Amino acid sequence: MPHAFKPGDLVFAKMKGYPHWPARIDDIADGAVKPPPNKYPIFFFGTHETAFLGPKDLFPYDKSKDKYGKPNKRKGFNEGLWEIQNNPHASYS
Ligand SMILES: Cc1cc([C@@H]2CCCN2S(C)(=O)=O)no1
Repeated sequence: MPHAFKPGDLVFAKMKGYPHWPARIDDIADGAVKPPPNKYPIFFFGTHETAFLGPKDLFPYDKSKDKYGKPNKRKGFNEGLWEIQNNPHASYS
């Protein structure tokens, strides 16, 4: 049975106006800015951008990859597909 989301989990994350996007739940470094309540820090592969999202916009990657893991015209998306498949827990800083 599913647990709550935790740092390191792999997802497709949905933002308004963008396709479901390969991403991970990030940790928060000591001294770093914390997300709002009920929000997680999402790192988006390919773009390497961070936004704060709740579970309604988070699709676990294993279940969802057949549907959402296909190339997209959008900037950074196909780099992002490589990262989530090949080195999803690397430093991209
Ligand atoms: C992670 C992380 C944060 C830091 C900074 C700089 C030195 C002390 N800290 S802090 C202000 O206590 O977060 N080092 O590693």
